[PDB]
Amino acid sequence: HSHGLFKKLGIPGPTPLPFLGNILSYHKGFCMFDMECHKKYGKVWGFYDGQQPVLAITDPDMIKTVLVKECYSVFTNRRPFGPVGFMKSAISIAEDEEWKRLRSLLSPTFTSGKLKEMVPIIAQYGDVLVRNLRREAETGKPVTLKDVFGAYSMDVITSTSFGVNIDSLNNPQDPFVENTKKLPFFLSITVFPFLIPILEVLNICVFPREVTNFLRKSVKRMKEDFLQLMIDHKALSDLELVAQSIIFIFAGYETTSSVLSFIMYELATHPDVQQKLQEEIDAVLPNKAPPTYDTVLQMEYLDMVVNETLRLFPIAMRLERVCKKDVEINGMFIPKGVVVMIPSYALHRDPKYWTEPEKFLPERFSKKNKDNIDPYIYTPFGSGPRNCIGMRFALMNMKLALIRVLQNFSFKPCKETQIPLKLSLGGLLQPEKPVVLKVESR
Amino acid sequence: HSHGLFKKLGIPGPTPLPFLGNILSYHKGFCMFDMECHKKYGKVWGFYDGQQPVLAITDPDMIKTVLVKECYSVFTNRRPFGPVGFMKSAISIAEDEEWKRLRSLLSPTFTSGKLKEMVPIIAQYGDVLVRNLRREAETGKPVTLKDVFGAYSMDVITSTSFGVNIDSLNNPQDPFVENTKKLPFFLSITVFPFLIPILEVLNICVFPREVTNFLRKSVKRMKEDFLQLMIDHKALSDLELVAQSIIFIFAGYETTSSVLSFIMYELATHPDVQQKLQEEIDAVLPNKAPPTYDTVLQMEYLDMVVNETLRLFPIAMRLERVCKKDVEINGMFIPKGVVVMIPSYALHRDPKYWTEPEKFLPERFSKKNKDNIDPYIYTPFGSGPRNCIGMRFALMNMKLALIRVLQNFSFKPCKETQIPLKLSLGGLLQPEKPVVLKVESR
Ligand code: HEM
Ligand code: HEM
Repeated sequence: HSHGLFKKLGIPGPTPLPFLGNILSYHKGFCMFDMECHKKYGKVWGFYDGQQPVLAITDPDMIKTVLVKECYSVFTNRRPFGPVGFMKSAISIAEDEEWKRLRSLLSPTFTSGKLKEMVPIIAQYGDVLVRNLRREAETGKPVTLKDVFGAYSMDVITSTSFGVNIDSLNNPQDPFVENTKKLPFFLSITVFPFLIPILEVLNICVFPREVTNFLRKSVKRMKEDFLQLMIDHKALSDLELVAQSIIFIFAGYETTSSVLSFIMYELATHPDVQQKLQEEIDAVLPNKAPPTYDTVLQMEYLDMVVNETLRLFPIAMRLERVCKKDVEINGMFIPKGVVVMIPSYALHRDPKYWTEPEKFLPERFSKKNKDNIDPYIYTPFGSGPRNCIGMRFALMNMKLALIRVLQNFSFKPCKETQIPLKLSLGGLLQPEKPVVLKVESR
Repeated sequence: HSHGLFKKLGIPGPTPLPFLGNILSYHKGFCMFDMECHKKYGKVWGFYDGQQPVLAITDPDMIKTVLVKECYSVFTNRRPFGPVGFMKSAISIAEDEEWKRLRSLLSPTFTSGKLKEMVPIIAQYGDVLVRNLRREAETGKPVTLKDVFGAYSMDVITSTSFGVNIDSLNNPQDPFVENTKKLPFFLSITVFPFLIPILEVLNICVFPREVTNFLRKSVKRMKEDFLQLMIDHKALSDLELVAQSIIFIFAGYETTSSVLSFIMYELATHPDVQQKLQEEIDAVLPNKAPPTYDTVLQMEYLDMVVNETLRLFPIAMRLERVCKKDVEINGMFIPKGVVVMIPSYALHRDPKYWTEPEKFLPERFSKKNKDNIDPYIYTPFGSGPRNCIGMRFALMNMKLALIRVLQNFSFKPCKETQIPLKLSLGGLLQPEKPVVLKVESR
């Protein structure tokens, strides 16, 4: 029974229930649970995911110790979760020297240079995006952003990772769109993690095996974008190749479509921001010119908008590292096996660092005020050697979509639209109700 | 499915069955399974304990790489087994830096110096041993060695680890003898290791919890022999103290009584060895003199006898290390998570290194022939930084018993006695039928 651990270390925290730990307190969302705990306990506090002790830390210096300085030595790995199957080879799930190998093997794939060659191809789908939107916009009818954005981000990730060029909203039949489209239980495997090994020997996997096979076969026909870069330490393997691609599609799809939805909601409810953004796009790109790599990096306000949205909606919600060994960081003892958690969502809406945390104010990120922003408070992409390897790609992909979408259209709230936007209470950062706006042509 | 692993590495081995792996081949004893595999596959071979791949290695240079050179870096830990509970803190079960701490904290307790202070107290029980034996011997009746030896080794371990002086064969009521005396399922948790975490969260433990409590309480009344040495890196803890003692009693009891039984069986079936041993004891210790520390270390033949018995009956049977990371030792790749196993029993009865391996011949260990004996073939106490920490104590304890027993008695086979001795087919090196001999007074 490890439920005495925090009270044995003098660390405050909500009293756990037996077996359950604190998970019942997730009933309002664990983001709301983190903020509440931050408010009532201060800088450090402990709670239990079933029998798993989790130490929340909010000190910026502690966060850097954990994310940067002591990462290879102590805090290398995320929380084991599963059942996972062959996806244990995925970089985001791999541990210690295996993760190190995959990070070293995958780093050159996510440089500025490979992104600059990807901008022309991902631009092709900005243009389909505008057409499908123009259609759903000419309907005069409120549009579901997650359906045109979910089609776009889909369209992008497949061609950048396998070169397959499809319009998911209009060729909804290509087996590659089919397979890729397919991708309550979480609640249970946190209070019953002793059951993960059972699901593992039963071939049970949270990733649909029905699909996975399709991919490993699609890789072999390509064996003679992301796939080539990997095909072209010790070298990667065939099945390893597939696990990494699967992680990329998940990352490319649900993050991008969700964030874009969040962006457009903020732009619709702040018309002045939307206009100012469009004026910047129109000045850098006269007469609806084609977005390019070098152009995107000149749009400061566009950058300020994405950053402030990511402040309000950091889709990772929490960063986590498992403590591999007894250690004493910044003046407190962390025992082996505790999960150290950085509550980014709560840190991004903390009044200690943010005046009016709940308002959407891109100027917090202006060249004037950006300097006052602590990189271990504001961590939408994490930090240290295990940060979001696709951060530059994600921002380019979102920005290229935003540019082309705003060059052609404006976004107003509908009688439908949920204002204020509410967040889903699940385990993913997404709107409760889908975002829908009036889209007018410029 | 990891059942293709060995055939994927080019490593021969018996074809596994699904889920079961090779465990059905344990039906004749896994010692017999190791010898058979050694005979049909050669120096290296792989098999599966359910889904756990095990690589058997017999090359002396490979064995040293695994046991000595690469121990801290790769092969630090034994196979996880359980459910274990608080006994995960026991040194023999602990892993990586925790094991390192306990090994460093326990090493000074097992020196020559602490043994020399223990010889007088453990001598007191050689004398009870002779009395209870004399009684069971004056019965004229065949004697069950494991009952007088099991009482002695019991009597020794309790006073050397808690100072409690009892005659287990005649004060069979003292709560300390009671509790300590109390200490099919193995078959199941090797083909269902995915069930160990379940038994863990159910407080289920292979070590009777009914007992364990008694001990941790007996430690606190002593908190104000082994216990003091520990009470008297980072310092040890109270519960940690108890887990280590429990390991010592298991080690002190079943190893010593079993080996002594094996010894006396060999001495009874080789009267010339027994006599020659008694002549040595009588010359070093005239007129049934008291065995002492310095005296024991002068009895070369006594030493040769124990060593040859340990060759025939190495109670550990196998040494094991888990491979912590992909490595390539002595010209072959070992993947992470494989259990590397040294089949000591089979290596001790291999004709490559042993002329007439099945005969009991103490002269193999004579100062003449001892030099030709490879320390990575003959490994009754293992090797490297994780070897048997109580080896010197075990040999002294056995030898002091043997000396006093042979000074007073001789041991002949009975109509009962099982000749040839057969080995139990369980998971412990012990006689099938208990050893019983005629014991005559000298
Ligand atoms: C707005 C979009 C995205 C955001 C906000 C985001 C954020 C994050 C965060 C916060 C982490 C954990 C970092 C940490 O623990 O310190 C992470 C990990 C990761 N991200 Fe992203 N991500 C995004 C999109 C992407 C995309 C599009 C890809 C690839 C196509 C990607 C690839 C990864 C990988 C592979 C990891 C695990 C890295 C490792 O363990 O070495 N991400 N991301
Ligand atoms: C004839 C008697 C004994 C024999 C043949 C024996 C043999 C062994 C062997 C073969 C190992 C594993 C070594 C390896 O993996 O390299 C071992 C481990 C160990 N032995 Fe013994 N043993 C005996 C008695 C004892 C006694 C009496 C004690 C203590 C009271 C003891 C304490 C230990 C411990 C604590 C370990 C685990 C060490 C670690 O993991 O650091 N042994 N023993």
